Amino acid sequence: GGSVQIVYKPVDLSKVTSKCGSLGNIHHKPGGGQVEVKSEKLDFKDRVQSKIGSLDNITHVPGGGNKKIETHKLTF
Amino acid sequence: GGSVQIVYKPVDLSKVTSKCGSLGNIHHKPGGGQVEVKSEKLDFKDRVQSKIGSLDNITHVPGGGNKKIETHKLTF
Amino acid sequence: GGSVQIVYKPVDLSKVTSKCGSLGNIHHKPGGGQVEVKSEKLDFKDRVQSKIGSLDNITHVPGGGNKKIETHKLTF
Amino acid sequence: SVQIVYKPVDLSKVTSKCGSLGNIHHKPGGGQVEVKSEKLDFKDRVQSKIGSLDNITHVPGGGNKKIETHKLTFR
Amino acid sequence: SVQIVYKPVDLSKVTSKCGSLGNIHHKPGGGQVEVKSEKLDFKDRVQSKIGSLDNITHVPGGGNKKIETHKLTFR
Amino acid sequence: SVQIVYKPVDLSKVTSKCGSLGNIHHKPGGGQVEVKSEKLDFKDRVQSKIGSLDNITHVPGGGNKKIETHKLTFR
Repeated sequence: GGSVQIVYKPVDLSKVTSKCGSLGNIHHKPGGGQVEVKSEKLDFKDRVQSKIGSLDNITHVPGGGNKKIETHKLTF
Repeated sequence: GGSVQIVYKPVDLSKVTSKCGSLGNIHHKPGGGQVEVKSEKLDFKDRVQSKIGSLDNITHVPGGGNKKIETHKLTF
Repeated sequence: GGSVQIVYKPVDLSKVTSKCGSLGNIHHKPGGGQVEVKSEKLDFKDRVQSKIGSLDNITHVPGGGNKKIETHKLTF
Repeated sequence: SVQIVYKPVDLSKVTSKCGSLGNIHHKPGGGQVEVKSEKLDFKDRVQSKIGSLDNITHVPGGGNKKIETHKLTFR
Repeated sequence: SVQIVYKPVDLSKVTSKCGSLGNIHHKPGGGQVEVKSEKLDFKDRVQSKIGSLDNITHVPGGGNKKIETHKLTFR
Repeated sequence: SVQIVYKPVDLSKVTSKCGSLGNIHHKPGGGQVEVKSEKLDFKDRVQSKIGSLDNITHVPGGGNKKIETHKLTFR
């Protein structure tokens, strides 16, 4: 007769990904030969940042966040 | 007769991922040869940051967080 | 008779990805030969940033985040 | 009637003289050696050799090979 | 009637004289050597050799090879 | 009637004299050597050799090869 059949059957197989920062790099034998600083006085004051012959790897990742809002609704 | 059949069967196989920071890197034999600082006096005052021949790996990750809001609703 | 059949069956297999920053690089034996700074006096004041013979890798990633909003609705 | 005389003769020599043979070194003189090294940096393999007087012989070859095949077929 | 005389004779010589043979060194003189090195940097393989007097012989070859094939077929 | 006399004679010589043979060195003199090196940088392979007096002999070749084929076919 008036048979009603409903199949609410969605499928979800997605991917949300974020790759932020320093990923998969290769640093092979870095470094300088000779660094020489000769003086008579070093006078650093009031927010001095000094680097002599150093190797730095810095990474700031304030972002890279994911979000996923998904709703479903079957009204009758 | 007027029979009703409802199959509310959503399937969810998703992935929410975040890879933030420093992942998978390769550092092979870093470092400088010779670093020499010769003076008569070193005078550092009031927020002096000094690096001489050092190797730093720094990482800040204030983000990289995931969020997933999913609602379902069947009304008859 | 008046048989009603409905099949609400979408499929999702998408991908949302973000690769931000420094990925997959190759640095092979970087570094200068000789760096020499000979002076009478070094006087740094009031927000001085000095680099002598250093190797820096810096990475800021304030963004790179994903967002995914998806709704479904079967009204009858 | 058939008659066969298969009599080869062989007196060959296969000689190899490889290297330092028969030399004469009458009072050789090594000098004075000094090696002062400081503040060095090596990032890979190193092979060092220091000395005053030296005799080296290296013979990776000098090998003999001899083949010989005889064959007498009848009918 | 058939008569065959297969009688080869061989007195060959295959000689190899490779290297430093029969030399004379009468009072050779090595000098004084000094090596001062500072603040060096090597990022790969190093092969150093310091000396005063030196005799090197290297013979990667000098090998003999001899082949010989006899064959006597009948009918 | 048939008569065959296969009688080759061989007295050959295949000689090789490669290298430094029969030399005379009467009182050779190496000088004084100094090497001062500072603040160097090498980023790849290095091969150094310092000396005062030197004799090198390198013989990568000098090998003999001898082939010989005999054959006596009948009918």
